[PDB]
Amino acid sequence: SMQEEDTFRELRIFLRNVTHRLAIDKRFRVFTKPVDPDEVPDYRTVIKEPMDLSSVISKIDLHKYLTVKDYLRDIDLICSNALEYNPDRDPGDRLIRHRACALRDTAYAIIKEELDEDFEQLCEEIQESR
Repeated sequence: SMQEEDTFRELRIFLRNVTHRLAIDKRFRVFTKPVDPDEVPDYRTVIKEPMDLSSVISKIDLHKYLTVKDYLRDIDLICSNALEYNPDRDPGDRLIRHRACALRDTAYAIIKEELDEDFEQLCEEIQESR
């Protein structure tokens, strides 16, 4: 349907705008790019599914998100990976964990404020029809 394609275009516009807000926030700079495997060689041994905001943007543009919940699962993963990899008492680890939690809380708060519930339901019903 043209109506269905329009819906997913509106979704991608919305997700890009949310992700941009997160990516320009100074607190979340550490989450904007993939962890560099030459810099942190053990990261991909600990973290099975890396995720970062540049990868999220690429997924939006490659039509990988058909619902808001699918997007939020990747926000969850950015947060959970950070908590898993940086668990220690050290202030540097505590700072990363605080920022990871703030990233997730901020994303959910933006979506709660701005997402029309019938729009997400429509995205879900289209997704479930294909």
